[PDB]
Amino acid sequence: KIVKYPDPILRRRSEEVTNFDDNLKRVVRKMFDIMYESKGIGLSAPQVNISKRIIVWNRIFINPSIVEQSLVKLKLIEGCLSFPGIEGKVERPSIVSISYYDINGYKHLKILKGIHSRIFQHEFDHLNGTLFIDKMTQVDKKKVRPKLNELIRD
Ligand SMILES: CCCC[C@@H](CNNC[C@H](CCCC)C(=O)N[C@@H](CCCCN)C(=O)Nc1ccccc1)C(=O)N[C@@H](CCCCN)C(=O)Nc1ccccc1
Ligand SMILES: CCCC[C@H](CN(O)C=O)C(=O)O
Ligand SMILES: [Co+2]
Repeated sequence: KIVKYPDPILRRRSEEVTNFDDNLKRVVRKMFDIMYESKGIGLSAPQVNISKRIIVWNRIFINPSIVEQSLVKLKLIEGCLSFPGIEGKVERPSIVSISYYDINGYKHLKILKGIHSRIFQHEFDHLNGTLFIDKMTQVDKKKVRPKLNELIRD
């Protein structure tokens, strides 16, 4: 199961992974399993109730950072596994420059674009307690407000 807004776990700052061992491997496999089951394109650890800096998608990014971006930004409609039935436009840089660690603890530097850039940014935010509604266009926010209220109500 995936945790839903407005659960407060989603609002915490996830903690850096320090042990790149067997627990980590198990946690990451669990994340993939849950992701495949939910037919998600990606998943962050907080969304399965683990407050650790881990993101996966269909590879693995541990303790990621985003450290630069294109001038070009665009709005794309996003959904989020933590917000059933909710969609809206989010403006983000087209291209981002990132760093992260792999399952063995080696550091990697990468530039992401297109779809990977988008997914990565959305998931990265989860690790910081930031949710896509926080960054949604004012118009789409309003359109989705009644539905957010209902999510809060249950
Ligand atoms: C209804 C207005 C659509 C406005 C469009 C704005 N610019 N879209 C450009 C993107 C290019 C991908 C960005 C890296 C595009 O061409 N999107 C296609 C779907 C691409 C599928 C990739 N597996 C799209 O929205 N096509 C479409 C077809 C028919 C009607 C409406 C839209 C947009 O935000 N599309 C959304 C999908 C909307 C789902 C339909 N209910 C989108 O591409 N979001 C998204 C992209 C990448 C990661 C996460 C989310
Ligand atoms: C725009 C990112 C989509 C990721 C979302 C899952 N999710 O909320 C990841 O954080 C999905 O697969 O639909
Ligand atoms: Co999400």
